[PDB]
Amino acid sequence: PDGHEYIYVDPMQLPYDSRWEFPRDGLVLGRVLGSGAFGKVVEGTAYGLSRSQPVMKVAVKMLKPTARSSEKQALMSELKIMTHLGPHLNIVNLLGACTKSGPIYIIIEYCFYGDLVNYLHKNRDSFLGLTLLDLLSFTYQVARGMEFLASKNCVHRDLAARNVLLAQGKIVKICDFGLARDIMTFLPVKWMAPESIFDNLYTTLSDVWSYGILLWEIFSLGGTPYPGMMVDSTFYNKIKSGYRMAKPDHATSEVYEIMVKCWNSEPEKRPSFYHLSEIVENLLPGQYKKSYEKIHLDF
Ligand SMILES: CCN[C@@](C)(c1ccc(F)cc1)c1cnc(N2CCN(c3ncnn4cc(-c5cnn(C)c5)cc34)CC2)nc1
Repeated sequence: PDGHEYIYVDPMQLPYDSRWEFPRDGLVLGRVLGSGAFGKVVEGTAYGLSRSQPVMKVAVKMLKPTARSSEKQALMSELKIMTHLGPHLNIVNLLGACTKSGPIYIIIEYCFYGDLVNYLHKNRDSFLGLTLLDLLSFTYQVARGMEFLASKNCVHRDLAARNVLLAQGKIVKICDFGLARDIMTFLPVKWMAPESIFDNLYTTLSDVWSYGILLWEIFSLGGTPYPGMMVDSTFYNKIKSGYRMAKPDHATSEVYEIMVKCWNSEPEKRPSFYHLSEIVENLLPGQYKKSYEKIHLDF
């Protein structure tokens, strides 16, 4: 800090804009989309949330009655981050919330095709329909969305294929900001950088490590990272020594080269999400680049 005049703007301290508030009785709760020990996401129908769509399908993140304060305070914090983030094409964007007079409801875009893990398991036989160019489009859009998070000093801390969703028009959207921290329990260690596991250090650079693991998931068509390996003292010794995963079945040399850079042991030698977007842009048609900025512009 150059002087006392220059303050860090903490999103937790910022007031809640009531333009996000949506009446609880304009919301119909439908089938479960995801579930946990003390929380769940359900499908919903929102009446009067959008002028363009007076009756529009959405998804609703909510806690179970089993939840007990610790998860309740965090769900409120997850809402503060999403309100201060602003919108982006490749983020499941916040639509509204039910914060008054009862449990917290977070209302987000519904994504037609679901998570990338199950989406690729379905389309395995289609692969050799779903092409390799599709996987590169998924790879590129995640890099743009993480570039957006990093530009807002937002560390996702749980980037993976399960938290990447596919919406209408094959538009990739990153979801689940429950672990998201503004820079300065049970953990997804197989997606975590060594300095995260060992030194509790989470940066945008440790997201890049997780981006590498996500890349492996995509080009293994939904495979389990480090398959057959239990996470134990020997696993931590291999990760720390320098063990990496072998190239998956369908990735090219250029694509495996990206994972290798993402898994560099020195966090500062890993590439930026800006440079990662530039690299993947080469590996795609030029029609794609103009086709993306037109979608990004209209949004
Ligand atoms: C820490 C995380 N733990 C929790 C358990 C959590 C929850 C609430 C809490 F209060 C606390 C914790 C969690 C679990 N699961 C999600 N997911 C799932 C749902 N997913 C979707 N979002 C929007 N649309 N959408 C469409 C589909 C779909 C699927 N099949 N088909 C054809 C379509 C799936 C989605 C986004 C998020 N999130 C959170």
